[PDB]
Amino acid sequence: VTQTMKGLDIQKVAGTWYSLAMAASDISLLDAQSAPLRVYVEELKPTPEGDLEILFQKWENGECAQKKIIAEKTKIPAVFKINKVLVLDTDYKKYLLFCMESLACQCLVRTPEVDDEALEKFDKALKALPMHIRLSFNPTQLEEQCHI
Ligand SMILES: CCCCCCCCCCCCCC(=O)O
Repeated sequence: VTQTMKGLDIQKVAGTWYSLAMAASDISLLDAQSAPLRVYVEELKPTPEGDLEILFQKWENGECAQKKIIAEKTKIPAVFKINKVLVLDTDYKKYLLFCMESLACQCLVRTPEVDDEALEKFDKALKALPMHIRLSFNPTQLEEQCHI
């Protein structure tokens, strides 16, 4: 992944996000509801120290579970450690593209709407990468727990 966000201001990614689209290098990372990188971002909470707390949902044991993880800052503002989280691109107010790296990337949006522009930038960021599965969700699914 050789696309990072230059001048990323991590405080400005705070708040609500929707996992509009997901993509992975291997089908088994996203194919099942219980697939390991099938994670639905809920909210980003950057810390004063510039770490990133992530609230998300994950289908485990036949149900939609509320989850919390801290991604720690690095010397690079656009790269965090959990496994690396890279921020590819964001305009803060509509969309944010990220990857975790075996590789999974998402298109996050601020609202439960299909943002064609953001999905274009997403597919273009992926053009390069060796993705073998891509999912996207409709507005109804975006307002349900675990996008059911
Ligand atoms: C721009 C920041 C968005 C990054 C969101 C990272 C998503 C968190 C990945 C969670 C790892 C899965 C853990 C698990 O449930 O086993």
